[PDB]
Amino acid sequence: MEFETIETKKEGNLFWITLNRPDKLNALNAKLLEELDRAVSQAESDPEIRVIIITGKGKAFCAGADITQFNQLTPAEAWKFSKKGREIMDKIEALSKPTIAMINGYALGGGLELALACDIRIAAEEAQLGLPEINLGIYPGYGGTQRLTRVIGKGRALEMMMTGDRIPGKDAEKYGLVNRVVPLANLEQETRKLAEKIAKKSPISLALIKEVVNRGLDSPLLSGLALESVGWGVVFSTEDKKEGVSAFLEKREPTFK
Amino acid sequence: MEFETIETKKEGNLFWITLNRPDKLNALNAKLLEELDRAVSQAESDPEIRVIIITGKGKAFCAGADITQFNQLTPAEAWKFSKKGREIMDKIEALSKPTIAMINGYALGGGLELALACDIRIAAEEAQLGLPEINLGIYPGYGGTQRLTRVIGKGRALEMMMTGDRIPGKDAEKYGLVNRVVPLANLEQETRKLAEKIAKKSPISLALIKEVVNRGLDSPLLSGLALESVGWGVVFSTEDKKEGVSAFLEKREPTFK
Amino acid sequence: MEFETIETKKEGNLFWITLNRPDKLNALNAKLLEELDRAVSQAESDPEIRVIIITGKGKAFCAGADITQFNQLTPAEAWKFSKKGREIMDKIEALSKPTIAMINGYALGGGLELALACDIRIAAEEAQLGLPEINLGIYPGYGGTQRLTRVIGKGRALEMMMTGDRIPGKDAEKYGLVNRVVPLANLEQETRKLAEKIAKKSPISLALIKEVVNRGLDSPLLSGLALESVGWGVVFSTEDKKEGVSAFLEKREPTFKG
Amino acid sequence: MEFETIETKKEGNLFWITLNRPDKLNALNAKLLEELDRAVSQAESDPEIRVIIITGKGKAFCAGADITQFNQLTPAEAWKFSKKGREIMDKIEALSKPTIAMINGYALGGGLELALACDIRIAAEEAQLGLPEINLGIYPGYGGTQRLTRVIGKGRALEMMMTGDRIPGKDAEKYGLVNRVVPLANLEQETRKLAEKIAKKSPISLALIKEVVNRGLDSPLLSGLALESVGWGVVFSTEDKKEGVSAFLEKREPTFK
Amino acid sequence: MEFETIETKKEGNLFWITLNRPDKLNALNAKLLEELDRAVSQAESDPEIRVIIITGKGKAFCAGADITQFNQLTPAEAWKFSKKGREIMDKIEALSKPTIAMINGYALGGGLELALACDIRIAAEEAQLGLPEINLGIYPGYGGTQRLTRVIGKGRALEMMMTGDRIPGKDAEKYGLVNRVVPLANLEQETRKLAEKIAKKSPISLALIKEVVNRGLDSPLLSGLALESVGWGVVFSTEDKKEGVSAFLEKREPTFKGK
Amino acid sequence: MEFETIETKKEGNLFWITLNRPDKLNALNAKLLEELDRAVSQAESDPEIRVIIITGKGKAFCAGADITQFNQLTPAEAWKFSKKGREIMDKIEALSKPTIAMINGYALGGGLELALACDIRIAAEEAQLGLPEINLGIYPGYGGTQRLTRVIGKGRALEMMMTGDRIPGKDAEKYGLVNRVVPLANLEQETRKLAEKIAKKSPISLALIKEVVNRGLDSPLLSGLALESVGWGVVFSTEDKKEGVSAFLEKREPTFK
Ligand SMILES: CC(C)(COP(=O)(O)OP(=O)(O)OC[C@H]1O[C@@H](n2cnc3c(N)ncnc32)[C@H](O)[C@@H]1OP(=O)(O)O)[C@@H](O)C(=O)NCCC(=O)NCCS
Ligand SMILES: CC(C)(COP(=O)(O)OP(=O)(O)OC[C@H]1O[C@@H](n2cnc3c(N)ncnc32)[C@H](O)[C@@H]1OP(=O)(O)O)[C@@H](O)C(=O)NCCC(=O)NCCS
Ligand SMILES: CC(C)(COP(=O)(O)OP(=O)(O)OC[C@H]1O[C@@H](n2cnc3c(N)ncnc32)[C@H](O)[C@@H]1OP(=O)(O)O)[C@@H](O)C(=O)NCCC(=O)NCCS
Ligand SMILES: CC(C)(COP(=O)(O)OP(=O)(O)OC[C@H]1O[C@@H](n2cnc3c(N)ncnc32)[C@H](O)[C@@H]1OP(=O)(O)O)[C@@H](O)C(=O)NCCC(=O)NCCS
Repeated sequence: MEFETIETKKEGNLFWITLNRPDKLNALNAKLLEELDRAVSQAESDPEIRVIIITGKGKAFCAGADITQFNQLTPAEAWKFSKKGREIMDKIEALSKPTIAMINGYALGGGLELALACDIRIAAEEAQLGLPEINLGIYPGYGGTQRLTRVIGKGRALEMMMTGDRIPGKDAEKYGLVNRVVPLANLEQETRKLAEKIAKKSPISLALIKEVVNRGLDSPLLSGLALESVGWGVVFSTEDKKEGVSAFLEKREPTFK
Repeated sequence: MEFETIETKKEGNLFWITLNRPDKLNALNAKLLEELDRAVSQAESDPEIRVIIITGKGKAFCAGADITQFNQLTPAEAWKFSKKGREIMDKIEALSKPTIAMINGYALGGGLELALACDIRIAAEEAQLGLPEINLGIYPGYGGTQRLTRVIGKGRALEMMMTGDRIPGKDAEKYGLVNRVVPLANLEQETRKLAEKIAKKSPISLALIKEVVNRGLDSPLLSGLALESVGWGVVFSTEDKKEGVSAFLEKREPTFK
Repeated sequence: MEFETIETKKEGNLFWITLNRPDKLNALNAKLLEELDRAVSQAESDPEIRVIIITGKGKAFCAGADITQFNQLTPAEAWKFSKKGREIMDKIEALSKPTIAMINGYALGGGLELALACDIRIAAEEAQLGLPEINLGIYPGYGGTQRLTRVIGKGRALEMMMTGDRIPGKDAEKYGLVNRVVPLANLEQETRKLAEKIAKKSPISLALIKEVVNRGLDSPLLSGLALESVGWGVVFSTEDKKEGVSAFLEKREPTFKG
Repeated sequence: MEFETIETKKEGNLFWITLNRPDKLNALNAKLLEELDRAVSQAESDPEIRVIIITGKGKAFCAGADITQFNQLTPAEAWKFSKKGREIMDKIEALSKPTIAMINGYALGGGLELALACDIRIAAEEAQLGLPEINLGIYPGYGGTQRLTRVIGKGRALEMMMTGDRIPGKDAEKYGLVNRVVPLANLEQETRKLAEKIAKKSPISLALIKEVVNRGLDSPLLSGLALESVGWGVVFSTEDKKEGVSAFLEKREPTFK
Repeated sequence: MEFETIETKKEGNLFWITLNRPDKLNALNAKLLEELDRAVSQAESDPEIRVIIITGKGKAFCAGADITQFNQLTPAEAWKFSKKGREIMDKIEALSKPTIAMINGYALGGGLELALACDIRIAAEEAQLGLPEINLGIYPGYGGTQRLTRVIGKGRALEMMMTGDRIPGKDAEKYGLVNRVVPLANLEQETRKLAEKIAKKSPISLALIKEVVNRGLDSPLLSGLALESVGWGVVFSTEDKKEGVSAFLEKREPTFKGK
Repeated sequence: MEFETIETKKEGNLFWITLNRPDKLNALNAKLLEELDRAVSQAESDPEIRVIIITGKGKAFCAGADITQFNQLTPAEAWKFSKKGREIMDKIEALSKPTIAMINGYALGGGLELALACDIRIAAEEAQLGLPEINLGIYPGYGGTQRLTRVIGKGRALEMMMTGDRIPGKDAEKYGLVNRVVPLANLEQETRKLAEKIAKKSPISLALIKEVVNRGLDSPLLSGLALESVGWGVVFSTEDKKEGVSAFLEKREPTFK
């Protein structure tokens, strides 16, 4: 309910998670990652919640991992540290409920890596995005080497990771790093409209779409197609499917409960 | 050569398959899938045919699939239903001859899934594309969860499948969902020009290209590269290679029989 | 360092490899492939070199490959010839040091395949890229069928391979085949700028980024992620990491000496 | 349903396909492969058939592909010939009904590839198995390079393919190439006993087991697991599940109608 | 630390988890899974623990998933139920510390799937193992369709899942389903011997071995090899490596402390 | 021709590589690895050589990497060291000519990893095999964690790697770690017999089998099968295939030139 480093708001079917360390530009530290994990678990457990939005308080969405940790890591501890925080990102990606990253400002390092773990990214024009970990003599340790490459392609991902350069929102849109950009002033509203569209749909169909997409993409195409087919069987069994098929024939809007 | 729900036309080495249920916006039903399957096998079997083109009659390319069994399908029958329909799409994808989807209008749900099975998509500016299965409380069941994701990336494919929203032709082109958009008035001409270029080329080279590209993409890069090299040996044995090489060396336009 | 078909130039920590057969539009032949292999081996061996840039002399980056032998190859010999040339491309892709293809002109057939093996591509607006092998009754045999498809997607790669038509640099940028295009007049300057930015960074971190990205991309995502995490432990053992973390805490600019 | 090179017999819910070219040791020619394809399709569509068993007439199971075809083919035709035959094997492997190869004798080259395509292999002690294609200056072309390697491991597979040496049934059992070996005199009864036990189970459960095993094995373990879980949801909607669960609850034998 | 359905015992470096529902042959119910989960998380958290052993009290290791659950589930609920239970098995498989299944008797369905999630299996000759889920009109839903097939091969895994027939310990050993079998009377001794050998090794090296083997097996061979190499970097940073290499050069016995 | 740490002998078609550091049980130092690489590359390039055999001088096959190298390595140097040595193993594995490891005695750590890189392993009953790296506070770094677990299975491989314990020849054979075990006194003759058999066969066919098997095993099955088919194309172009098929048809022994 109440957290040191984040704020949570339940708004009907919408769960809003705001990173709340604005003095440190929402830098991810051990506590914030622990709290973000809990919040996301809360949301997944609570059947009122249908869509989760992550955003940042103030100027930054997230400026990265908290560097103060780093000077006292053994290599073996560094491995475990990277794996631990990255596993929080992996949980978010595998969530059975849709997730949106609303990028209001800087999304750098750990910050962009969190955004990459969400299903959909919507950014402000004023947002700046990057993986500046190479500037510290290291490299992205929260999934960025895998997720950025897959999203914008190897050449652009390598140039961003090797130089550490930030790109503007409009460039992120161009490369497909974010689904679209809008002025900061329109961001909350554009995000709310998307989330509310999704929050109307069948929770079970949404969970199956995510499972089938995520698991299928990692597999050979025939194995992903087989997963899609078997899952279609499961969705077909549901009350929301019945509601949906009957709303269509009766020319009304379905209520997917 | 004579069908209830489709029309076929052989023009030289071009084979045109037109979905023909314009009153239902060319919606896919049991009968249409069965005929499409037969038409494609004939085209693949006919040695005069070098390129296949699939398009729709009327306002739509294909606006969806019939919902008329969905009341008498058990979950297990729904699994087999999904698989049976999708496997026809897989057969088009795996044809030894180039296929082009000429998207003249709505390409929605099953219809977009069919277009995604073709090698190349050319669309009309006026075309609308999407996967609205979520609106019925189900999800795409003819390969959309796998092929859309792979073509436009996960962020945009998830947004499209979770909202059900249609996108105009020009957005499809921006996202790489179609190769080109042109005004509907120039669609048949643009398509024909492409088809005619490909039909000039060695059928055996085209067949090997499709095999190594499709099979190689699903493998580790070194395995796909090994497939490319061994196929290169095969294409080097061909009559069209001898013609092609000696045509260039003797400064002459080659004829590929 | 004295080669027949290529020129090599060491400029600080930058190594420039220029294909040098302008009369034949820098066409790849057995000799050029052999020298390029040797030059790239040299660059990788030399600890003063941080970044390798490949480019072409004259109007072409690389306009194709030598077709002279093609009418005298057996199918089994053709398989081996394909494998031999392509393995030099694979070697460039797997290099421990960042590679940039500076595409100044025609990049066709083998020439596009060479560019595809580099980490990053920067092209002139004037450049034209294509795989016209289909026009000889064959198909790309130095990795194009795999690499182009992965880069610009199946639909556009198949159209390019099936028709054999070239695309302008602006289209290549739109498809993601190159990172960006600039006017040819500004191409060297823009490439040097990128190379110099990369050459300032930790060589061990750059080597780890390439290994993790290349190997991770070929695996299921969890396996790529596991590779990224273990690699992070290796990057934390370096002096460059100590320097970079120091520098950030002391609000000063790091110097990555290696 | 009446064939030249094969005999088909339906015994209750068992479908027996017996290769019938005893003079040529059941060697696979274009006609046999054509008829085998038609026979398996026939069995799969017939809802009375639950289990398919493939065996050979006379002393051999199958002594390979027919070598009289080989010296006619160009290299491009040889690629298409390999693909054509092997795709029939693939279809057998992908069948929604359980398949058993009853290896009564010689299973060499194409014949071993045919056996590898089935779900389960039972052989006679007297059976000899191998891939002697290298003795013709070629190598296995109907899947042996892939299926044998996966079944008996690379070391033993490479030794067999590089030497062309045959192994006895007992060695095949030891290496896991067959499930069981029994004297030829007991082979039909051992096979019948296995087929009858399988024929009693839920056909839908058996179809889902095969799909999730075959597709799952080809995927990353998490994708295979996800496929197993969605399939479990489909199997829970079946009438045979209701029967089976109540039978354990009621301490009575179940009947899978 | 005190559980309704399991017993946990911490003998030095070793953590023994014993399934404790002998009247129902250690059948997995929702409570047992929750408790097993907690116990495995505990052992994982605790640096004093180096090796985890799982076994069953009584006649059976584990006779299956509690079938009384299965009556009420909609297809969607059944999907979720499979995934939830199987995700616990996944967690055991992915644990950073070595796990041994000590299979003292019946390992059926859920029971065998639990065994398959452990790193190493040692069984009594007297043990019976199988996946009898097909007898209930269903199929293995806690990972058996994927893990059994990968361990004993597709032919025999299909035969086992399609027939539901159980196999004796010695057949399990022949197929590679267990590492070895010994008489039940020597089973605890054989298991302790193995566990104590592993427990004296570098914890960081063992954690890396498991990560590299598990992640590498699921990848193309070159990617797994890449992961092996980069991990070698990490293991060469440890105090235990210095000790081990020192000990060999000095022709003496190393003591690994896992700093 | 002449090396410091290995001996080589060319007998007809066979090339024998004998590790020659018997005072250190053939432990792999930088020098031995460099010379082994050079010898296998020479053998690959020499058209007279058809089969390569690797064996050890004295008591041992090979007792692993030379441990005197290890306390000089930094972590980043250790990464590099692993990759360098293992890439020599990779090269042996991918060689275009058949390789046999004749395991005369101890094959531990790097020695077992070297044996695992060869196509076929024949061991003496007296041979002891293992991966005792864990005994040194490290783990296998020349590919053992991947190759051993693919060959004998995860449970047996994890137990050997975690305990460091050695197994005798006969258990190696049980596990499929070696093809065959014979007494040391018969080992050279058993190895020679196998080698001479393989050296009779088509060099091009043997190269294609190795490429198709190694690359195919690493792929989804359908991609492996596609590779086998196109390769069959290439092997049908060879003089040796013409000789083999016409030899069989002409009822005579083939001579594979
Ligand atoms: C984002 C940026 C471009 C614009 O910020 P700016 O206007 O320079 O203001 P700062 O971000 O320096 O100031 C905000 C505070 O948060 C801190 N902060 C920012 N990112 C941080 C991180 N990843 N970890 C810990 N602290 C961080 C700053 O050091 C500063 O703290 P201080 O003023 O109390 O010392 C700038 O912060 C930048 O250079 N980023 C470096 C931060 C970073 O960690 N980059 C690597 C991410 S892996
Ligand atoms: C199978 C085996 C070793 C038995 O040998 P055997 O006991 O001497 O019996 P035969 O060789 O007389 O075989 C019986 C008949 O079947 C034929 N036959 C066997 N395998 C055949 C094949 N793969 N293709 C065509 N015909 C075949 C023989 O030519 C012979 O016919 P004939 O009596 O009209 O001349 C032997 O037949 C053999 O070597 N077959 C070839 C197997 C092979 O190469 N398979 C690879 C498939 S590409
Ligand atoms: C293991 C087995 C062969 C032992 O047979 P047995 O020695 O006659 O023992 P019982 O059948 O009396 O079983 C002992 C008790 O444990 C219970 N039990 C055993 N396995 C169970 C399971 N998977 N779910 C629920 N309860 C189970 C039995 O119902 C019985 O309960 P009761 O004594 O309160 O009536 C038998 O319990 C069995 O067949 N279980 C497997 C169930 C199955 O088909 N699949 C597993 C699904 S994951
Ligand atoms: C194989 C072994 C059991 C045989 O024992 P043995 O018959 O007593 O023979 P020794 O131990 O005396 O070995 C003979 C010589 O080879 C040396 N040697 C053996 N394996 C070696 C290795 N991997 N690296 C360096 N030297 C090695 C020994 O140190 C000894 O040298 P010395 O006589 O000059 O001191 C034992 O030598 C051994 O355990 N070796 C280490 C194996 C290993 O851990 N390999 C993996 C390393 S990464």
